[PDB]
Amino acid sequence: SLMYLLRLVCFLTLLGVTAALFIFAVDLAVHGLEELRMKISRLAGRFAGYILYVVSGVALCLLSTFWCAVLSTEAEGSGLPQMKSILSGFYDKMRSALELRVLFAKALGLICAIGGGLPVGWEGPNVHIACIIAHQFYRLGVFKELCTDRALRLQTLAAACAVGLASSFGAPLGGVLYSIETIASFYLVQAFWKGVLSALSGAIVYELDVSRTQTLLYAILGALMGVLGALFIRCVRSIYELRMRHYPGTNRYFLVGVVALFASALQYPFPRATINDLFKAVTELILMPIIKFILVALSIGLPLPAGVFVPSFLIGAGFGRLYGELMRVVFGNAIVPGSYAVVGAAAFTAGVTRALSCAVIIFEVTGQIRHLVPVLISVLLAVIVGNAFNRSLYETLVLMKHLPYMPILRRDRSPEMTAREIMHPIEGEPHLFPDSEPQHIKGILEKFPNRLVFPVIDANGYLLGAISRKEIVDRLQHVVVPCDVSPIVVTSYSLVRQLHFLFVMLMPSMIYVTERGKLVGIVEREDVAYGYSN
Amino acid sequence: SLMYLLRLVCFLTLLGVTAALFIFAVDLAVHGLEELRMKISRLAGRFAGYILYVVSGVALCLLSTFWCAVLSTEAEGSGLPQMKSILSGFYDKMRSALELRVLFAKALGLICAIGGGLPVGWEGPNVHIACIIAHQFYRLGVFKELCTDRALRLQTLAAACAVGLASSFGAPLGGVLYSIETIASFYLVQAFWKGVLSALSGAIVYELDVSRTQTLLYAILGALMGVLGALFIRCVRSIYELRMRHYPGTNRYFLVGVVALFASALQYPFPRATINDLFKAVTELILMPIIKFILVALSIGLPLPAGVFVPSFLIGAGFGRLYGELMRVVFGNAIVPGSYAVVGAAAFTAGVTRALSCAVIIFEVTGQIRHLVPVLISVLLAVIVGNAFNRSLYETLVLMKHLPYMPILRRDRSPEMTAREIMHPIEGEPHLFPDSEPQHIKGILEKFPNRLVFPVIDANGYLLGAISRKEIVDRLQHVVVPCDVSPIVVTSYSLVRQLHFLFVMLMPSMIYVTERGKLVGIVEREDVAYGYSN
Ligand SMILES: [Cl-]
Ligand SMILES: [Cl-]
Ligand SMILES: [Cl-]
Ligand SMILES: [Cl-]
Repeated sequence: SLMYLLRLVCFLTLLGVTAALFIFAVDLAVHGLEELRMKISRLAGRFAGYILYVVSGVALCLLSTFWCAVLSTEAEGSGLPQMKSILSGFYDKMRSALELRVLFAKALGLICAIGGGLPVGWEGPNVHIACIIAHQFYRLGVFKELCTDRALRLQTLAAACAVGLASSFGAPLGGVLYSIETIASFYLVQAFWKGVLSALSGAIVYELDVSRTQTLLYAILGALMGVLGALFIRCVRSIYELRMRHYPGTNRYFLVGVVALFASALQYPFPRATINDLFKAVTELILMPIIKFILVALSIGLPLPAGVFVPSFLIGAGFGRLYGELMRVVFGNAIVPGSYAVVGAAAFTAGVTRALSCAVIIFEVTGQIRHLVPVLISVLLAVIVGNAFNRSLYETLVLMKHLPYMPILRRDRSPEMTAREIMHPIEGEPHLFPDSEPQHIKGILEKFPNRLVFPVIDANGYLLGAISRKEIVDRLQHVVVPCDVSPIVVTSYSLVRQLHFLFVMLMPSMIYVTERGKLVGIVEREDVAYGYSN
Repeated sequence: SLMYLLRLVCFLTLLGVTAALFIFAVDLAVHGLEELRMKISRLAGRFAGYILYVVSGVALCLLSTFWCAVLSTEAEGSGLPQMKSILSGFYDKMRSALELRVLFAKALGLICAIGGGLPVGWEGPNVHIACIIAHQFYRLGVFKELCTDRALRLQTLAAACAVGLASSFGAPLGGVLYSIETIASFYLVQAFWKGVLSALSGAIVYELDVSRTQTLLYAILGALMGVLGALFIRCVRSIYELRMRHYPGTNRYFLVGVVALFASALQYPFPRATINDLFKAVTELILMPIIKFILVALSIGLPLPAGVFVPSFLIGAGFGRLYGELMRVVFGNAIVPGSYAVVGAAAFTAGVTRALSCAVIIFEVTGQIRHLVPVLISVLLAVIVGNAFNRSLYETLVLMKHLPYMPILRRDRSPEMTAREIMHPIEGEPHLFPDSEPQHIKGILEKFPNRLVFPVIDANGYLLGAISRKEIVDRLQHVVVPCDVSPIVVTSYSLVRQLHFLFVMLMPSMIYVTERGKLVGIVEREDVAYGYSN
């Protein structure tokens, strides 16, 4: 009752601190690696001082993809998608991505990616870090139970996400709120205090405008921005999947290197610096966001650590400024172009991310929160509109990268299909009897290794359910039944539209199929969920 | 896929508008009924002018409890608790509370309760109203499906709650956020856009400070304030249940009338007026909150419409001023007593409510949001602290008023009890066979009216599951099987700690018990849930 609370409080505070502490050191290393890169250039002549900027830039992007390659390639990409996977009920399958060795390929990869001048964020990679740190704490005795308990692991790993995100924006509430909107499929309300706690912990560590209600024109920008967020997620997937289908098997540095070079040159006539400046209220700005629209969409498909929030913040603000200026003329001096860049930055990340929180994030960061209402409506419209065309950039990344993700159905399965159509016959799948002697049960045990549940039926087999390992292995250490596991059994005529639901809510690995009482078939979780596996 | 969205969008917008519109009329009717009451007094002499204030005050409190009595006594109390019940999976049981007649006893009762000078809020009653309005639209053809669909009814009735709350605070985000924290057990992330939409709609209708980081002392106030919130919920229940156990069956006006009179007198040496004043930073203030602490606790037990948010706002601010003054002297002029009243009002409502959102609500209302961090920590401590002693005032109210509420277990059932201990034997419960002729099935149908599912088994009965009414009644209109319903079946050794879970997540009315394959018993949802029913 109290040892319960103090255990949990201890964990979340020790997580939140060392999460926002680690991310501070990531940030600290990015601000140094950039200034090094700058010294190299200013020490040589002006002509060569420019090329030594580009050369150093490619080099650090090559070192970035190298870190992933030499340590853990599971550290490539955002990380949020890879996590959305785990919290979806595939912790047993994706447990590999949370290994300590992946923390290094993420945090070394990120420092070098942003260092080398890639148009690449840290929101994703950052959430990924926090989870691995939270997973390491799980290794201490006092905290091990926190992972064991299915329910308690969900809620804690979610707090890792919160502190991961909230540290990326330096906005504690903005963070936790964005967290529940994206990693979660559904959300246990209990966790909200656990996620806030772990976020404020890191805020304390890290402690060591006006938009007129001419809203109608803001909502018009909200609508358009949804359509542009749609196009963005559409671009990411299409630019990506034409590298896989066509020109496939291009390897690492030549790919990353071209984008690094191409980037440093495509930005010849041109981070948190630009933003605040468009937010100030005072040609060559038409190309700015359009170039970065393409450049970023391309870059997050790269085999290296890549977030998307701070980049999309720029792309929005830029479009918001182009709108805020094209409205400056049509409606008079009364229109302020600055406030349209604010609604712009918020609505576009809300187009691409689908997080209504981006409205709160822009407030918490530098925003004064004059009025949410205008910003909150245009952020919403962007979701409703972009929610029509596309799936969320994260969900699309899940498809795009082929990650087991419970809430999307297999491309090849109708919700009308009966469990019978997809179930795996019981004859080939392992099963146990009460009558089968100790001499028997050793057989299945070794011939089906890794099996944790054994379905137990009589002759003319009828349903029960015994464990494998805790009991059978320990009931063997003397030389059956009673059982200890209740499986979610389902009748053979129950269809996918309802198997899929049990998989998302109950989150099991297997569902038993009942035909007239007899155990006739198991349905794997791989049989319904859009799961890449591999 | 578009007719889907536009239907939903049309519903939420037409709900949100008319919800915040109806609540505006309630608010408008309270501001007049109070001014009438004031005219009556100032027309007579000064001596009598005071007694005519009290007499009018009692009268309107009597008329308040009368409205509930003469229309629908289901309109007594908060309403949120009554709703928390519905959204918990008891919509079929508590449907009566959403009847149109109950909207009148709610909104008339409330106008007269606050008019008569009761220390009584509108947050609860207000959420109740919005649901009944939402429920009425449900009757229109285009919207009826929105209620039919189990999942889509949840999400929309949740949006009623959001626009209900958000309007009660005039803080859209604060409202929807407080909503997910309290009505919901878990929360489908989909709804968040539906709730925001329905809230901003009513915001558009309704459109027609500094806390230093001396936070340590704010956290010490957060700690204490949780303990006071605990005592507050402890008081509500104990003052209530001593009226039921002792002096039981006291009826209506004498009860309501004594509290009306007693109140108007107990406040002899003393709403949104006081608040802003303590928030301004510039004996007889020690008694103020303590009197109202008792007075309010007592009043929300009364048989009439009674919210608790705005009253608790006062009680906190008061205690926060008492603290902010006792800190004024101990730490010097550098301490500002005003900002401690703000953290005070937020932390105490966060004590009683357990909503971390009160932090955001205080910001959104008049708050400028200088920094959340100090306020957001103290609001969280208050929850972690009061979360130790007590259950949330709403959950405690659910116990206190004996309402079916899925997530609390029956007072008399251990999670260790096997489903076999609690299951109802299948012989006494209705069942069907494939062999039983049309002459047979007419029997069960009429002798067990109101039955919707019929468990279907063979001779030596083995599990399947047929509907009752859609099929059997229509398959009778010609003079069996195949089945059309899949029931959540569970083995006889599966225990309550896991029946209870299935009831909360899957939200079914019944669970079938499997003993060696044979259907041996039904477990009603009334067998596990702490459900008073009646
Ligand atoms: Cl990715
Ligand atoms: Cl970022
Ligand atoms: Cl109540
Ligand atoms: Cl209120």
